Amino acid sequence: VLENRRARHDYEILETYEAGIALKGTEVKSLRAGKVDFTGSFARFEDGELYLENLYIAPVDPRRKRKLLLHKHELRRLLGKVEQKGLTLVPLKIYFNERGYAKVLLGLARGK
Ligand SMILES: [K+]
Repeated sequence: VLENRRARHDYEILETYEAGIALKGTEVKSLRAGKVDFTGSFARFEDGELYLENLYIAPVDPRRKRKLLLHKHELRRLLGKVEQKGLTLVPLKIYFNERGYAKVLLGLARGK
């Protein structure tokens, strides 16, 4: 389990959400090795899809924008809360579930 220690220590975390991550190439192997950097990463909607931006996965652009996969119920919870004054949707942790799906726990963060 890869954790964003900075987010937890410097921000107050409000609601959280879980999503899958669409990985490409060797990205999956790098994540298993724990070669990730959360610095400056955030999630934002673009053309009907939620994307995780600026997440670094050590060696394809190591910081390419990656599509997040949301189930309808989670999308419904999120819609309308992403763009709110002073809040940022940030990745809190990345892990793989039993079936091998890469997952990211997102949280609305407010300046602490
Ligand atoms: K800190």
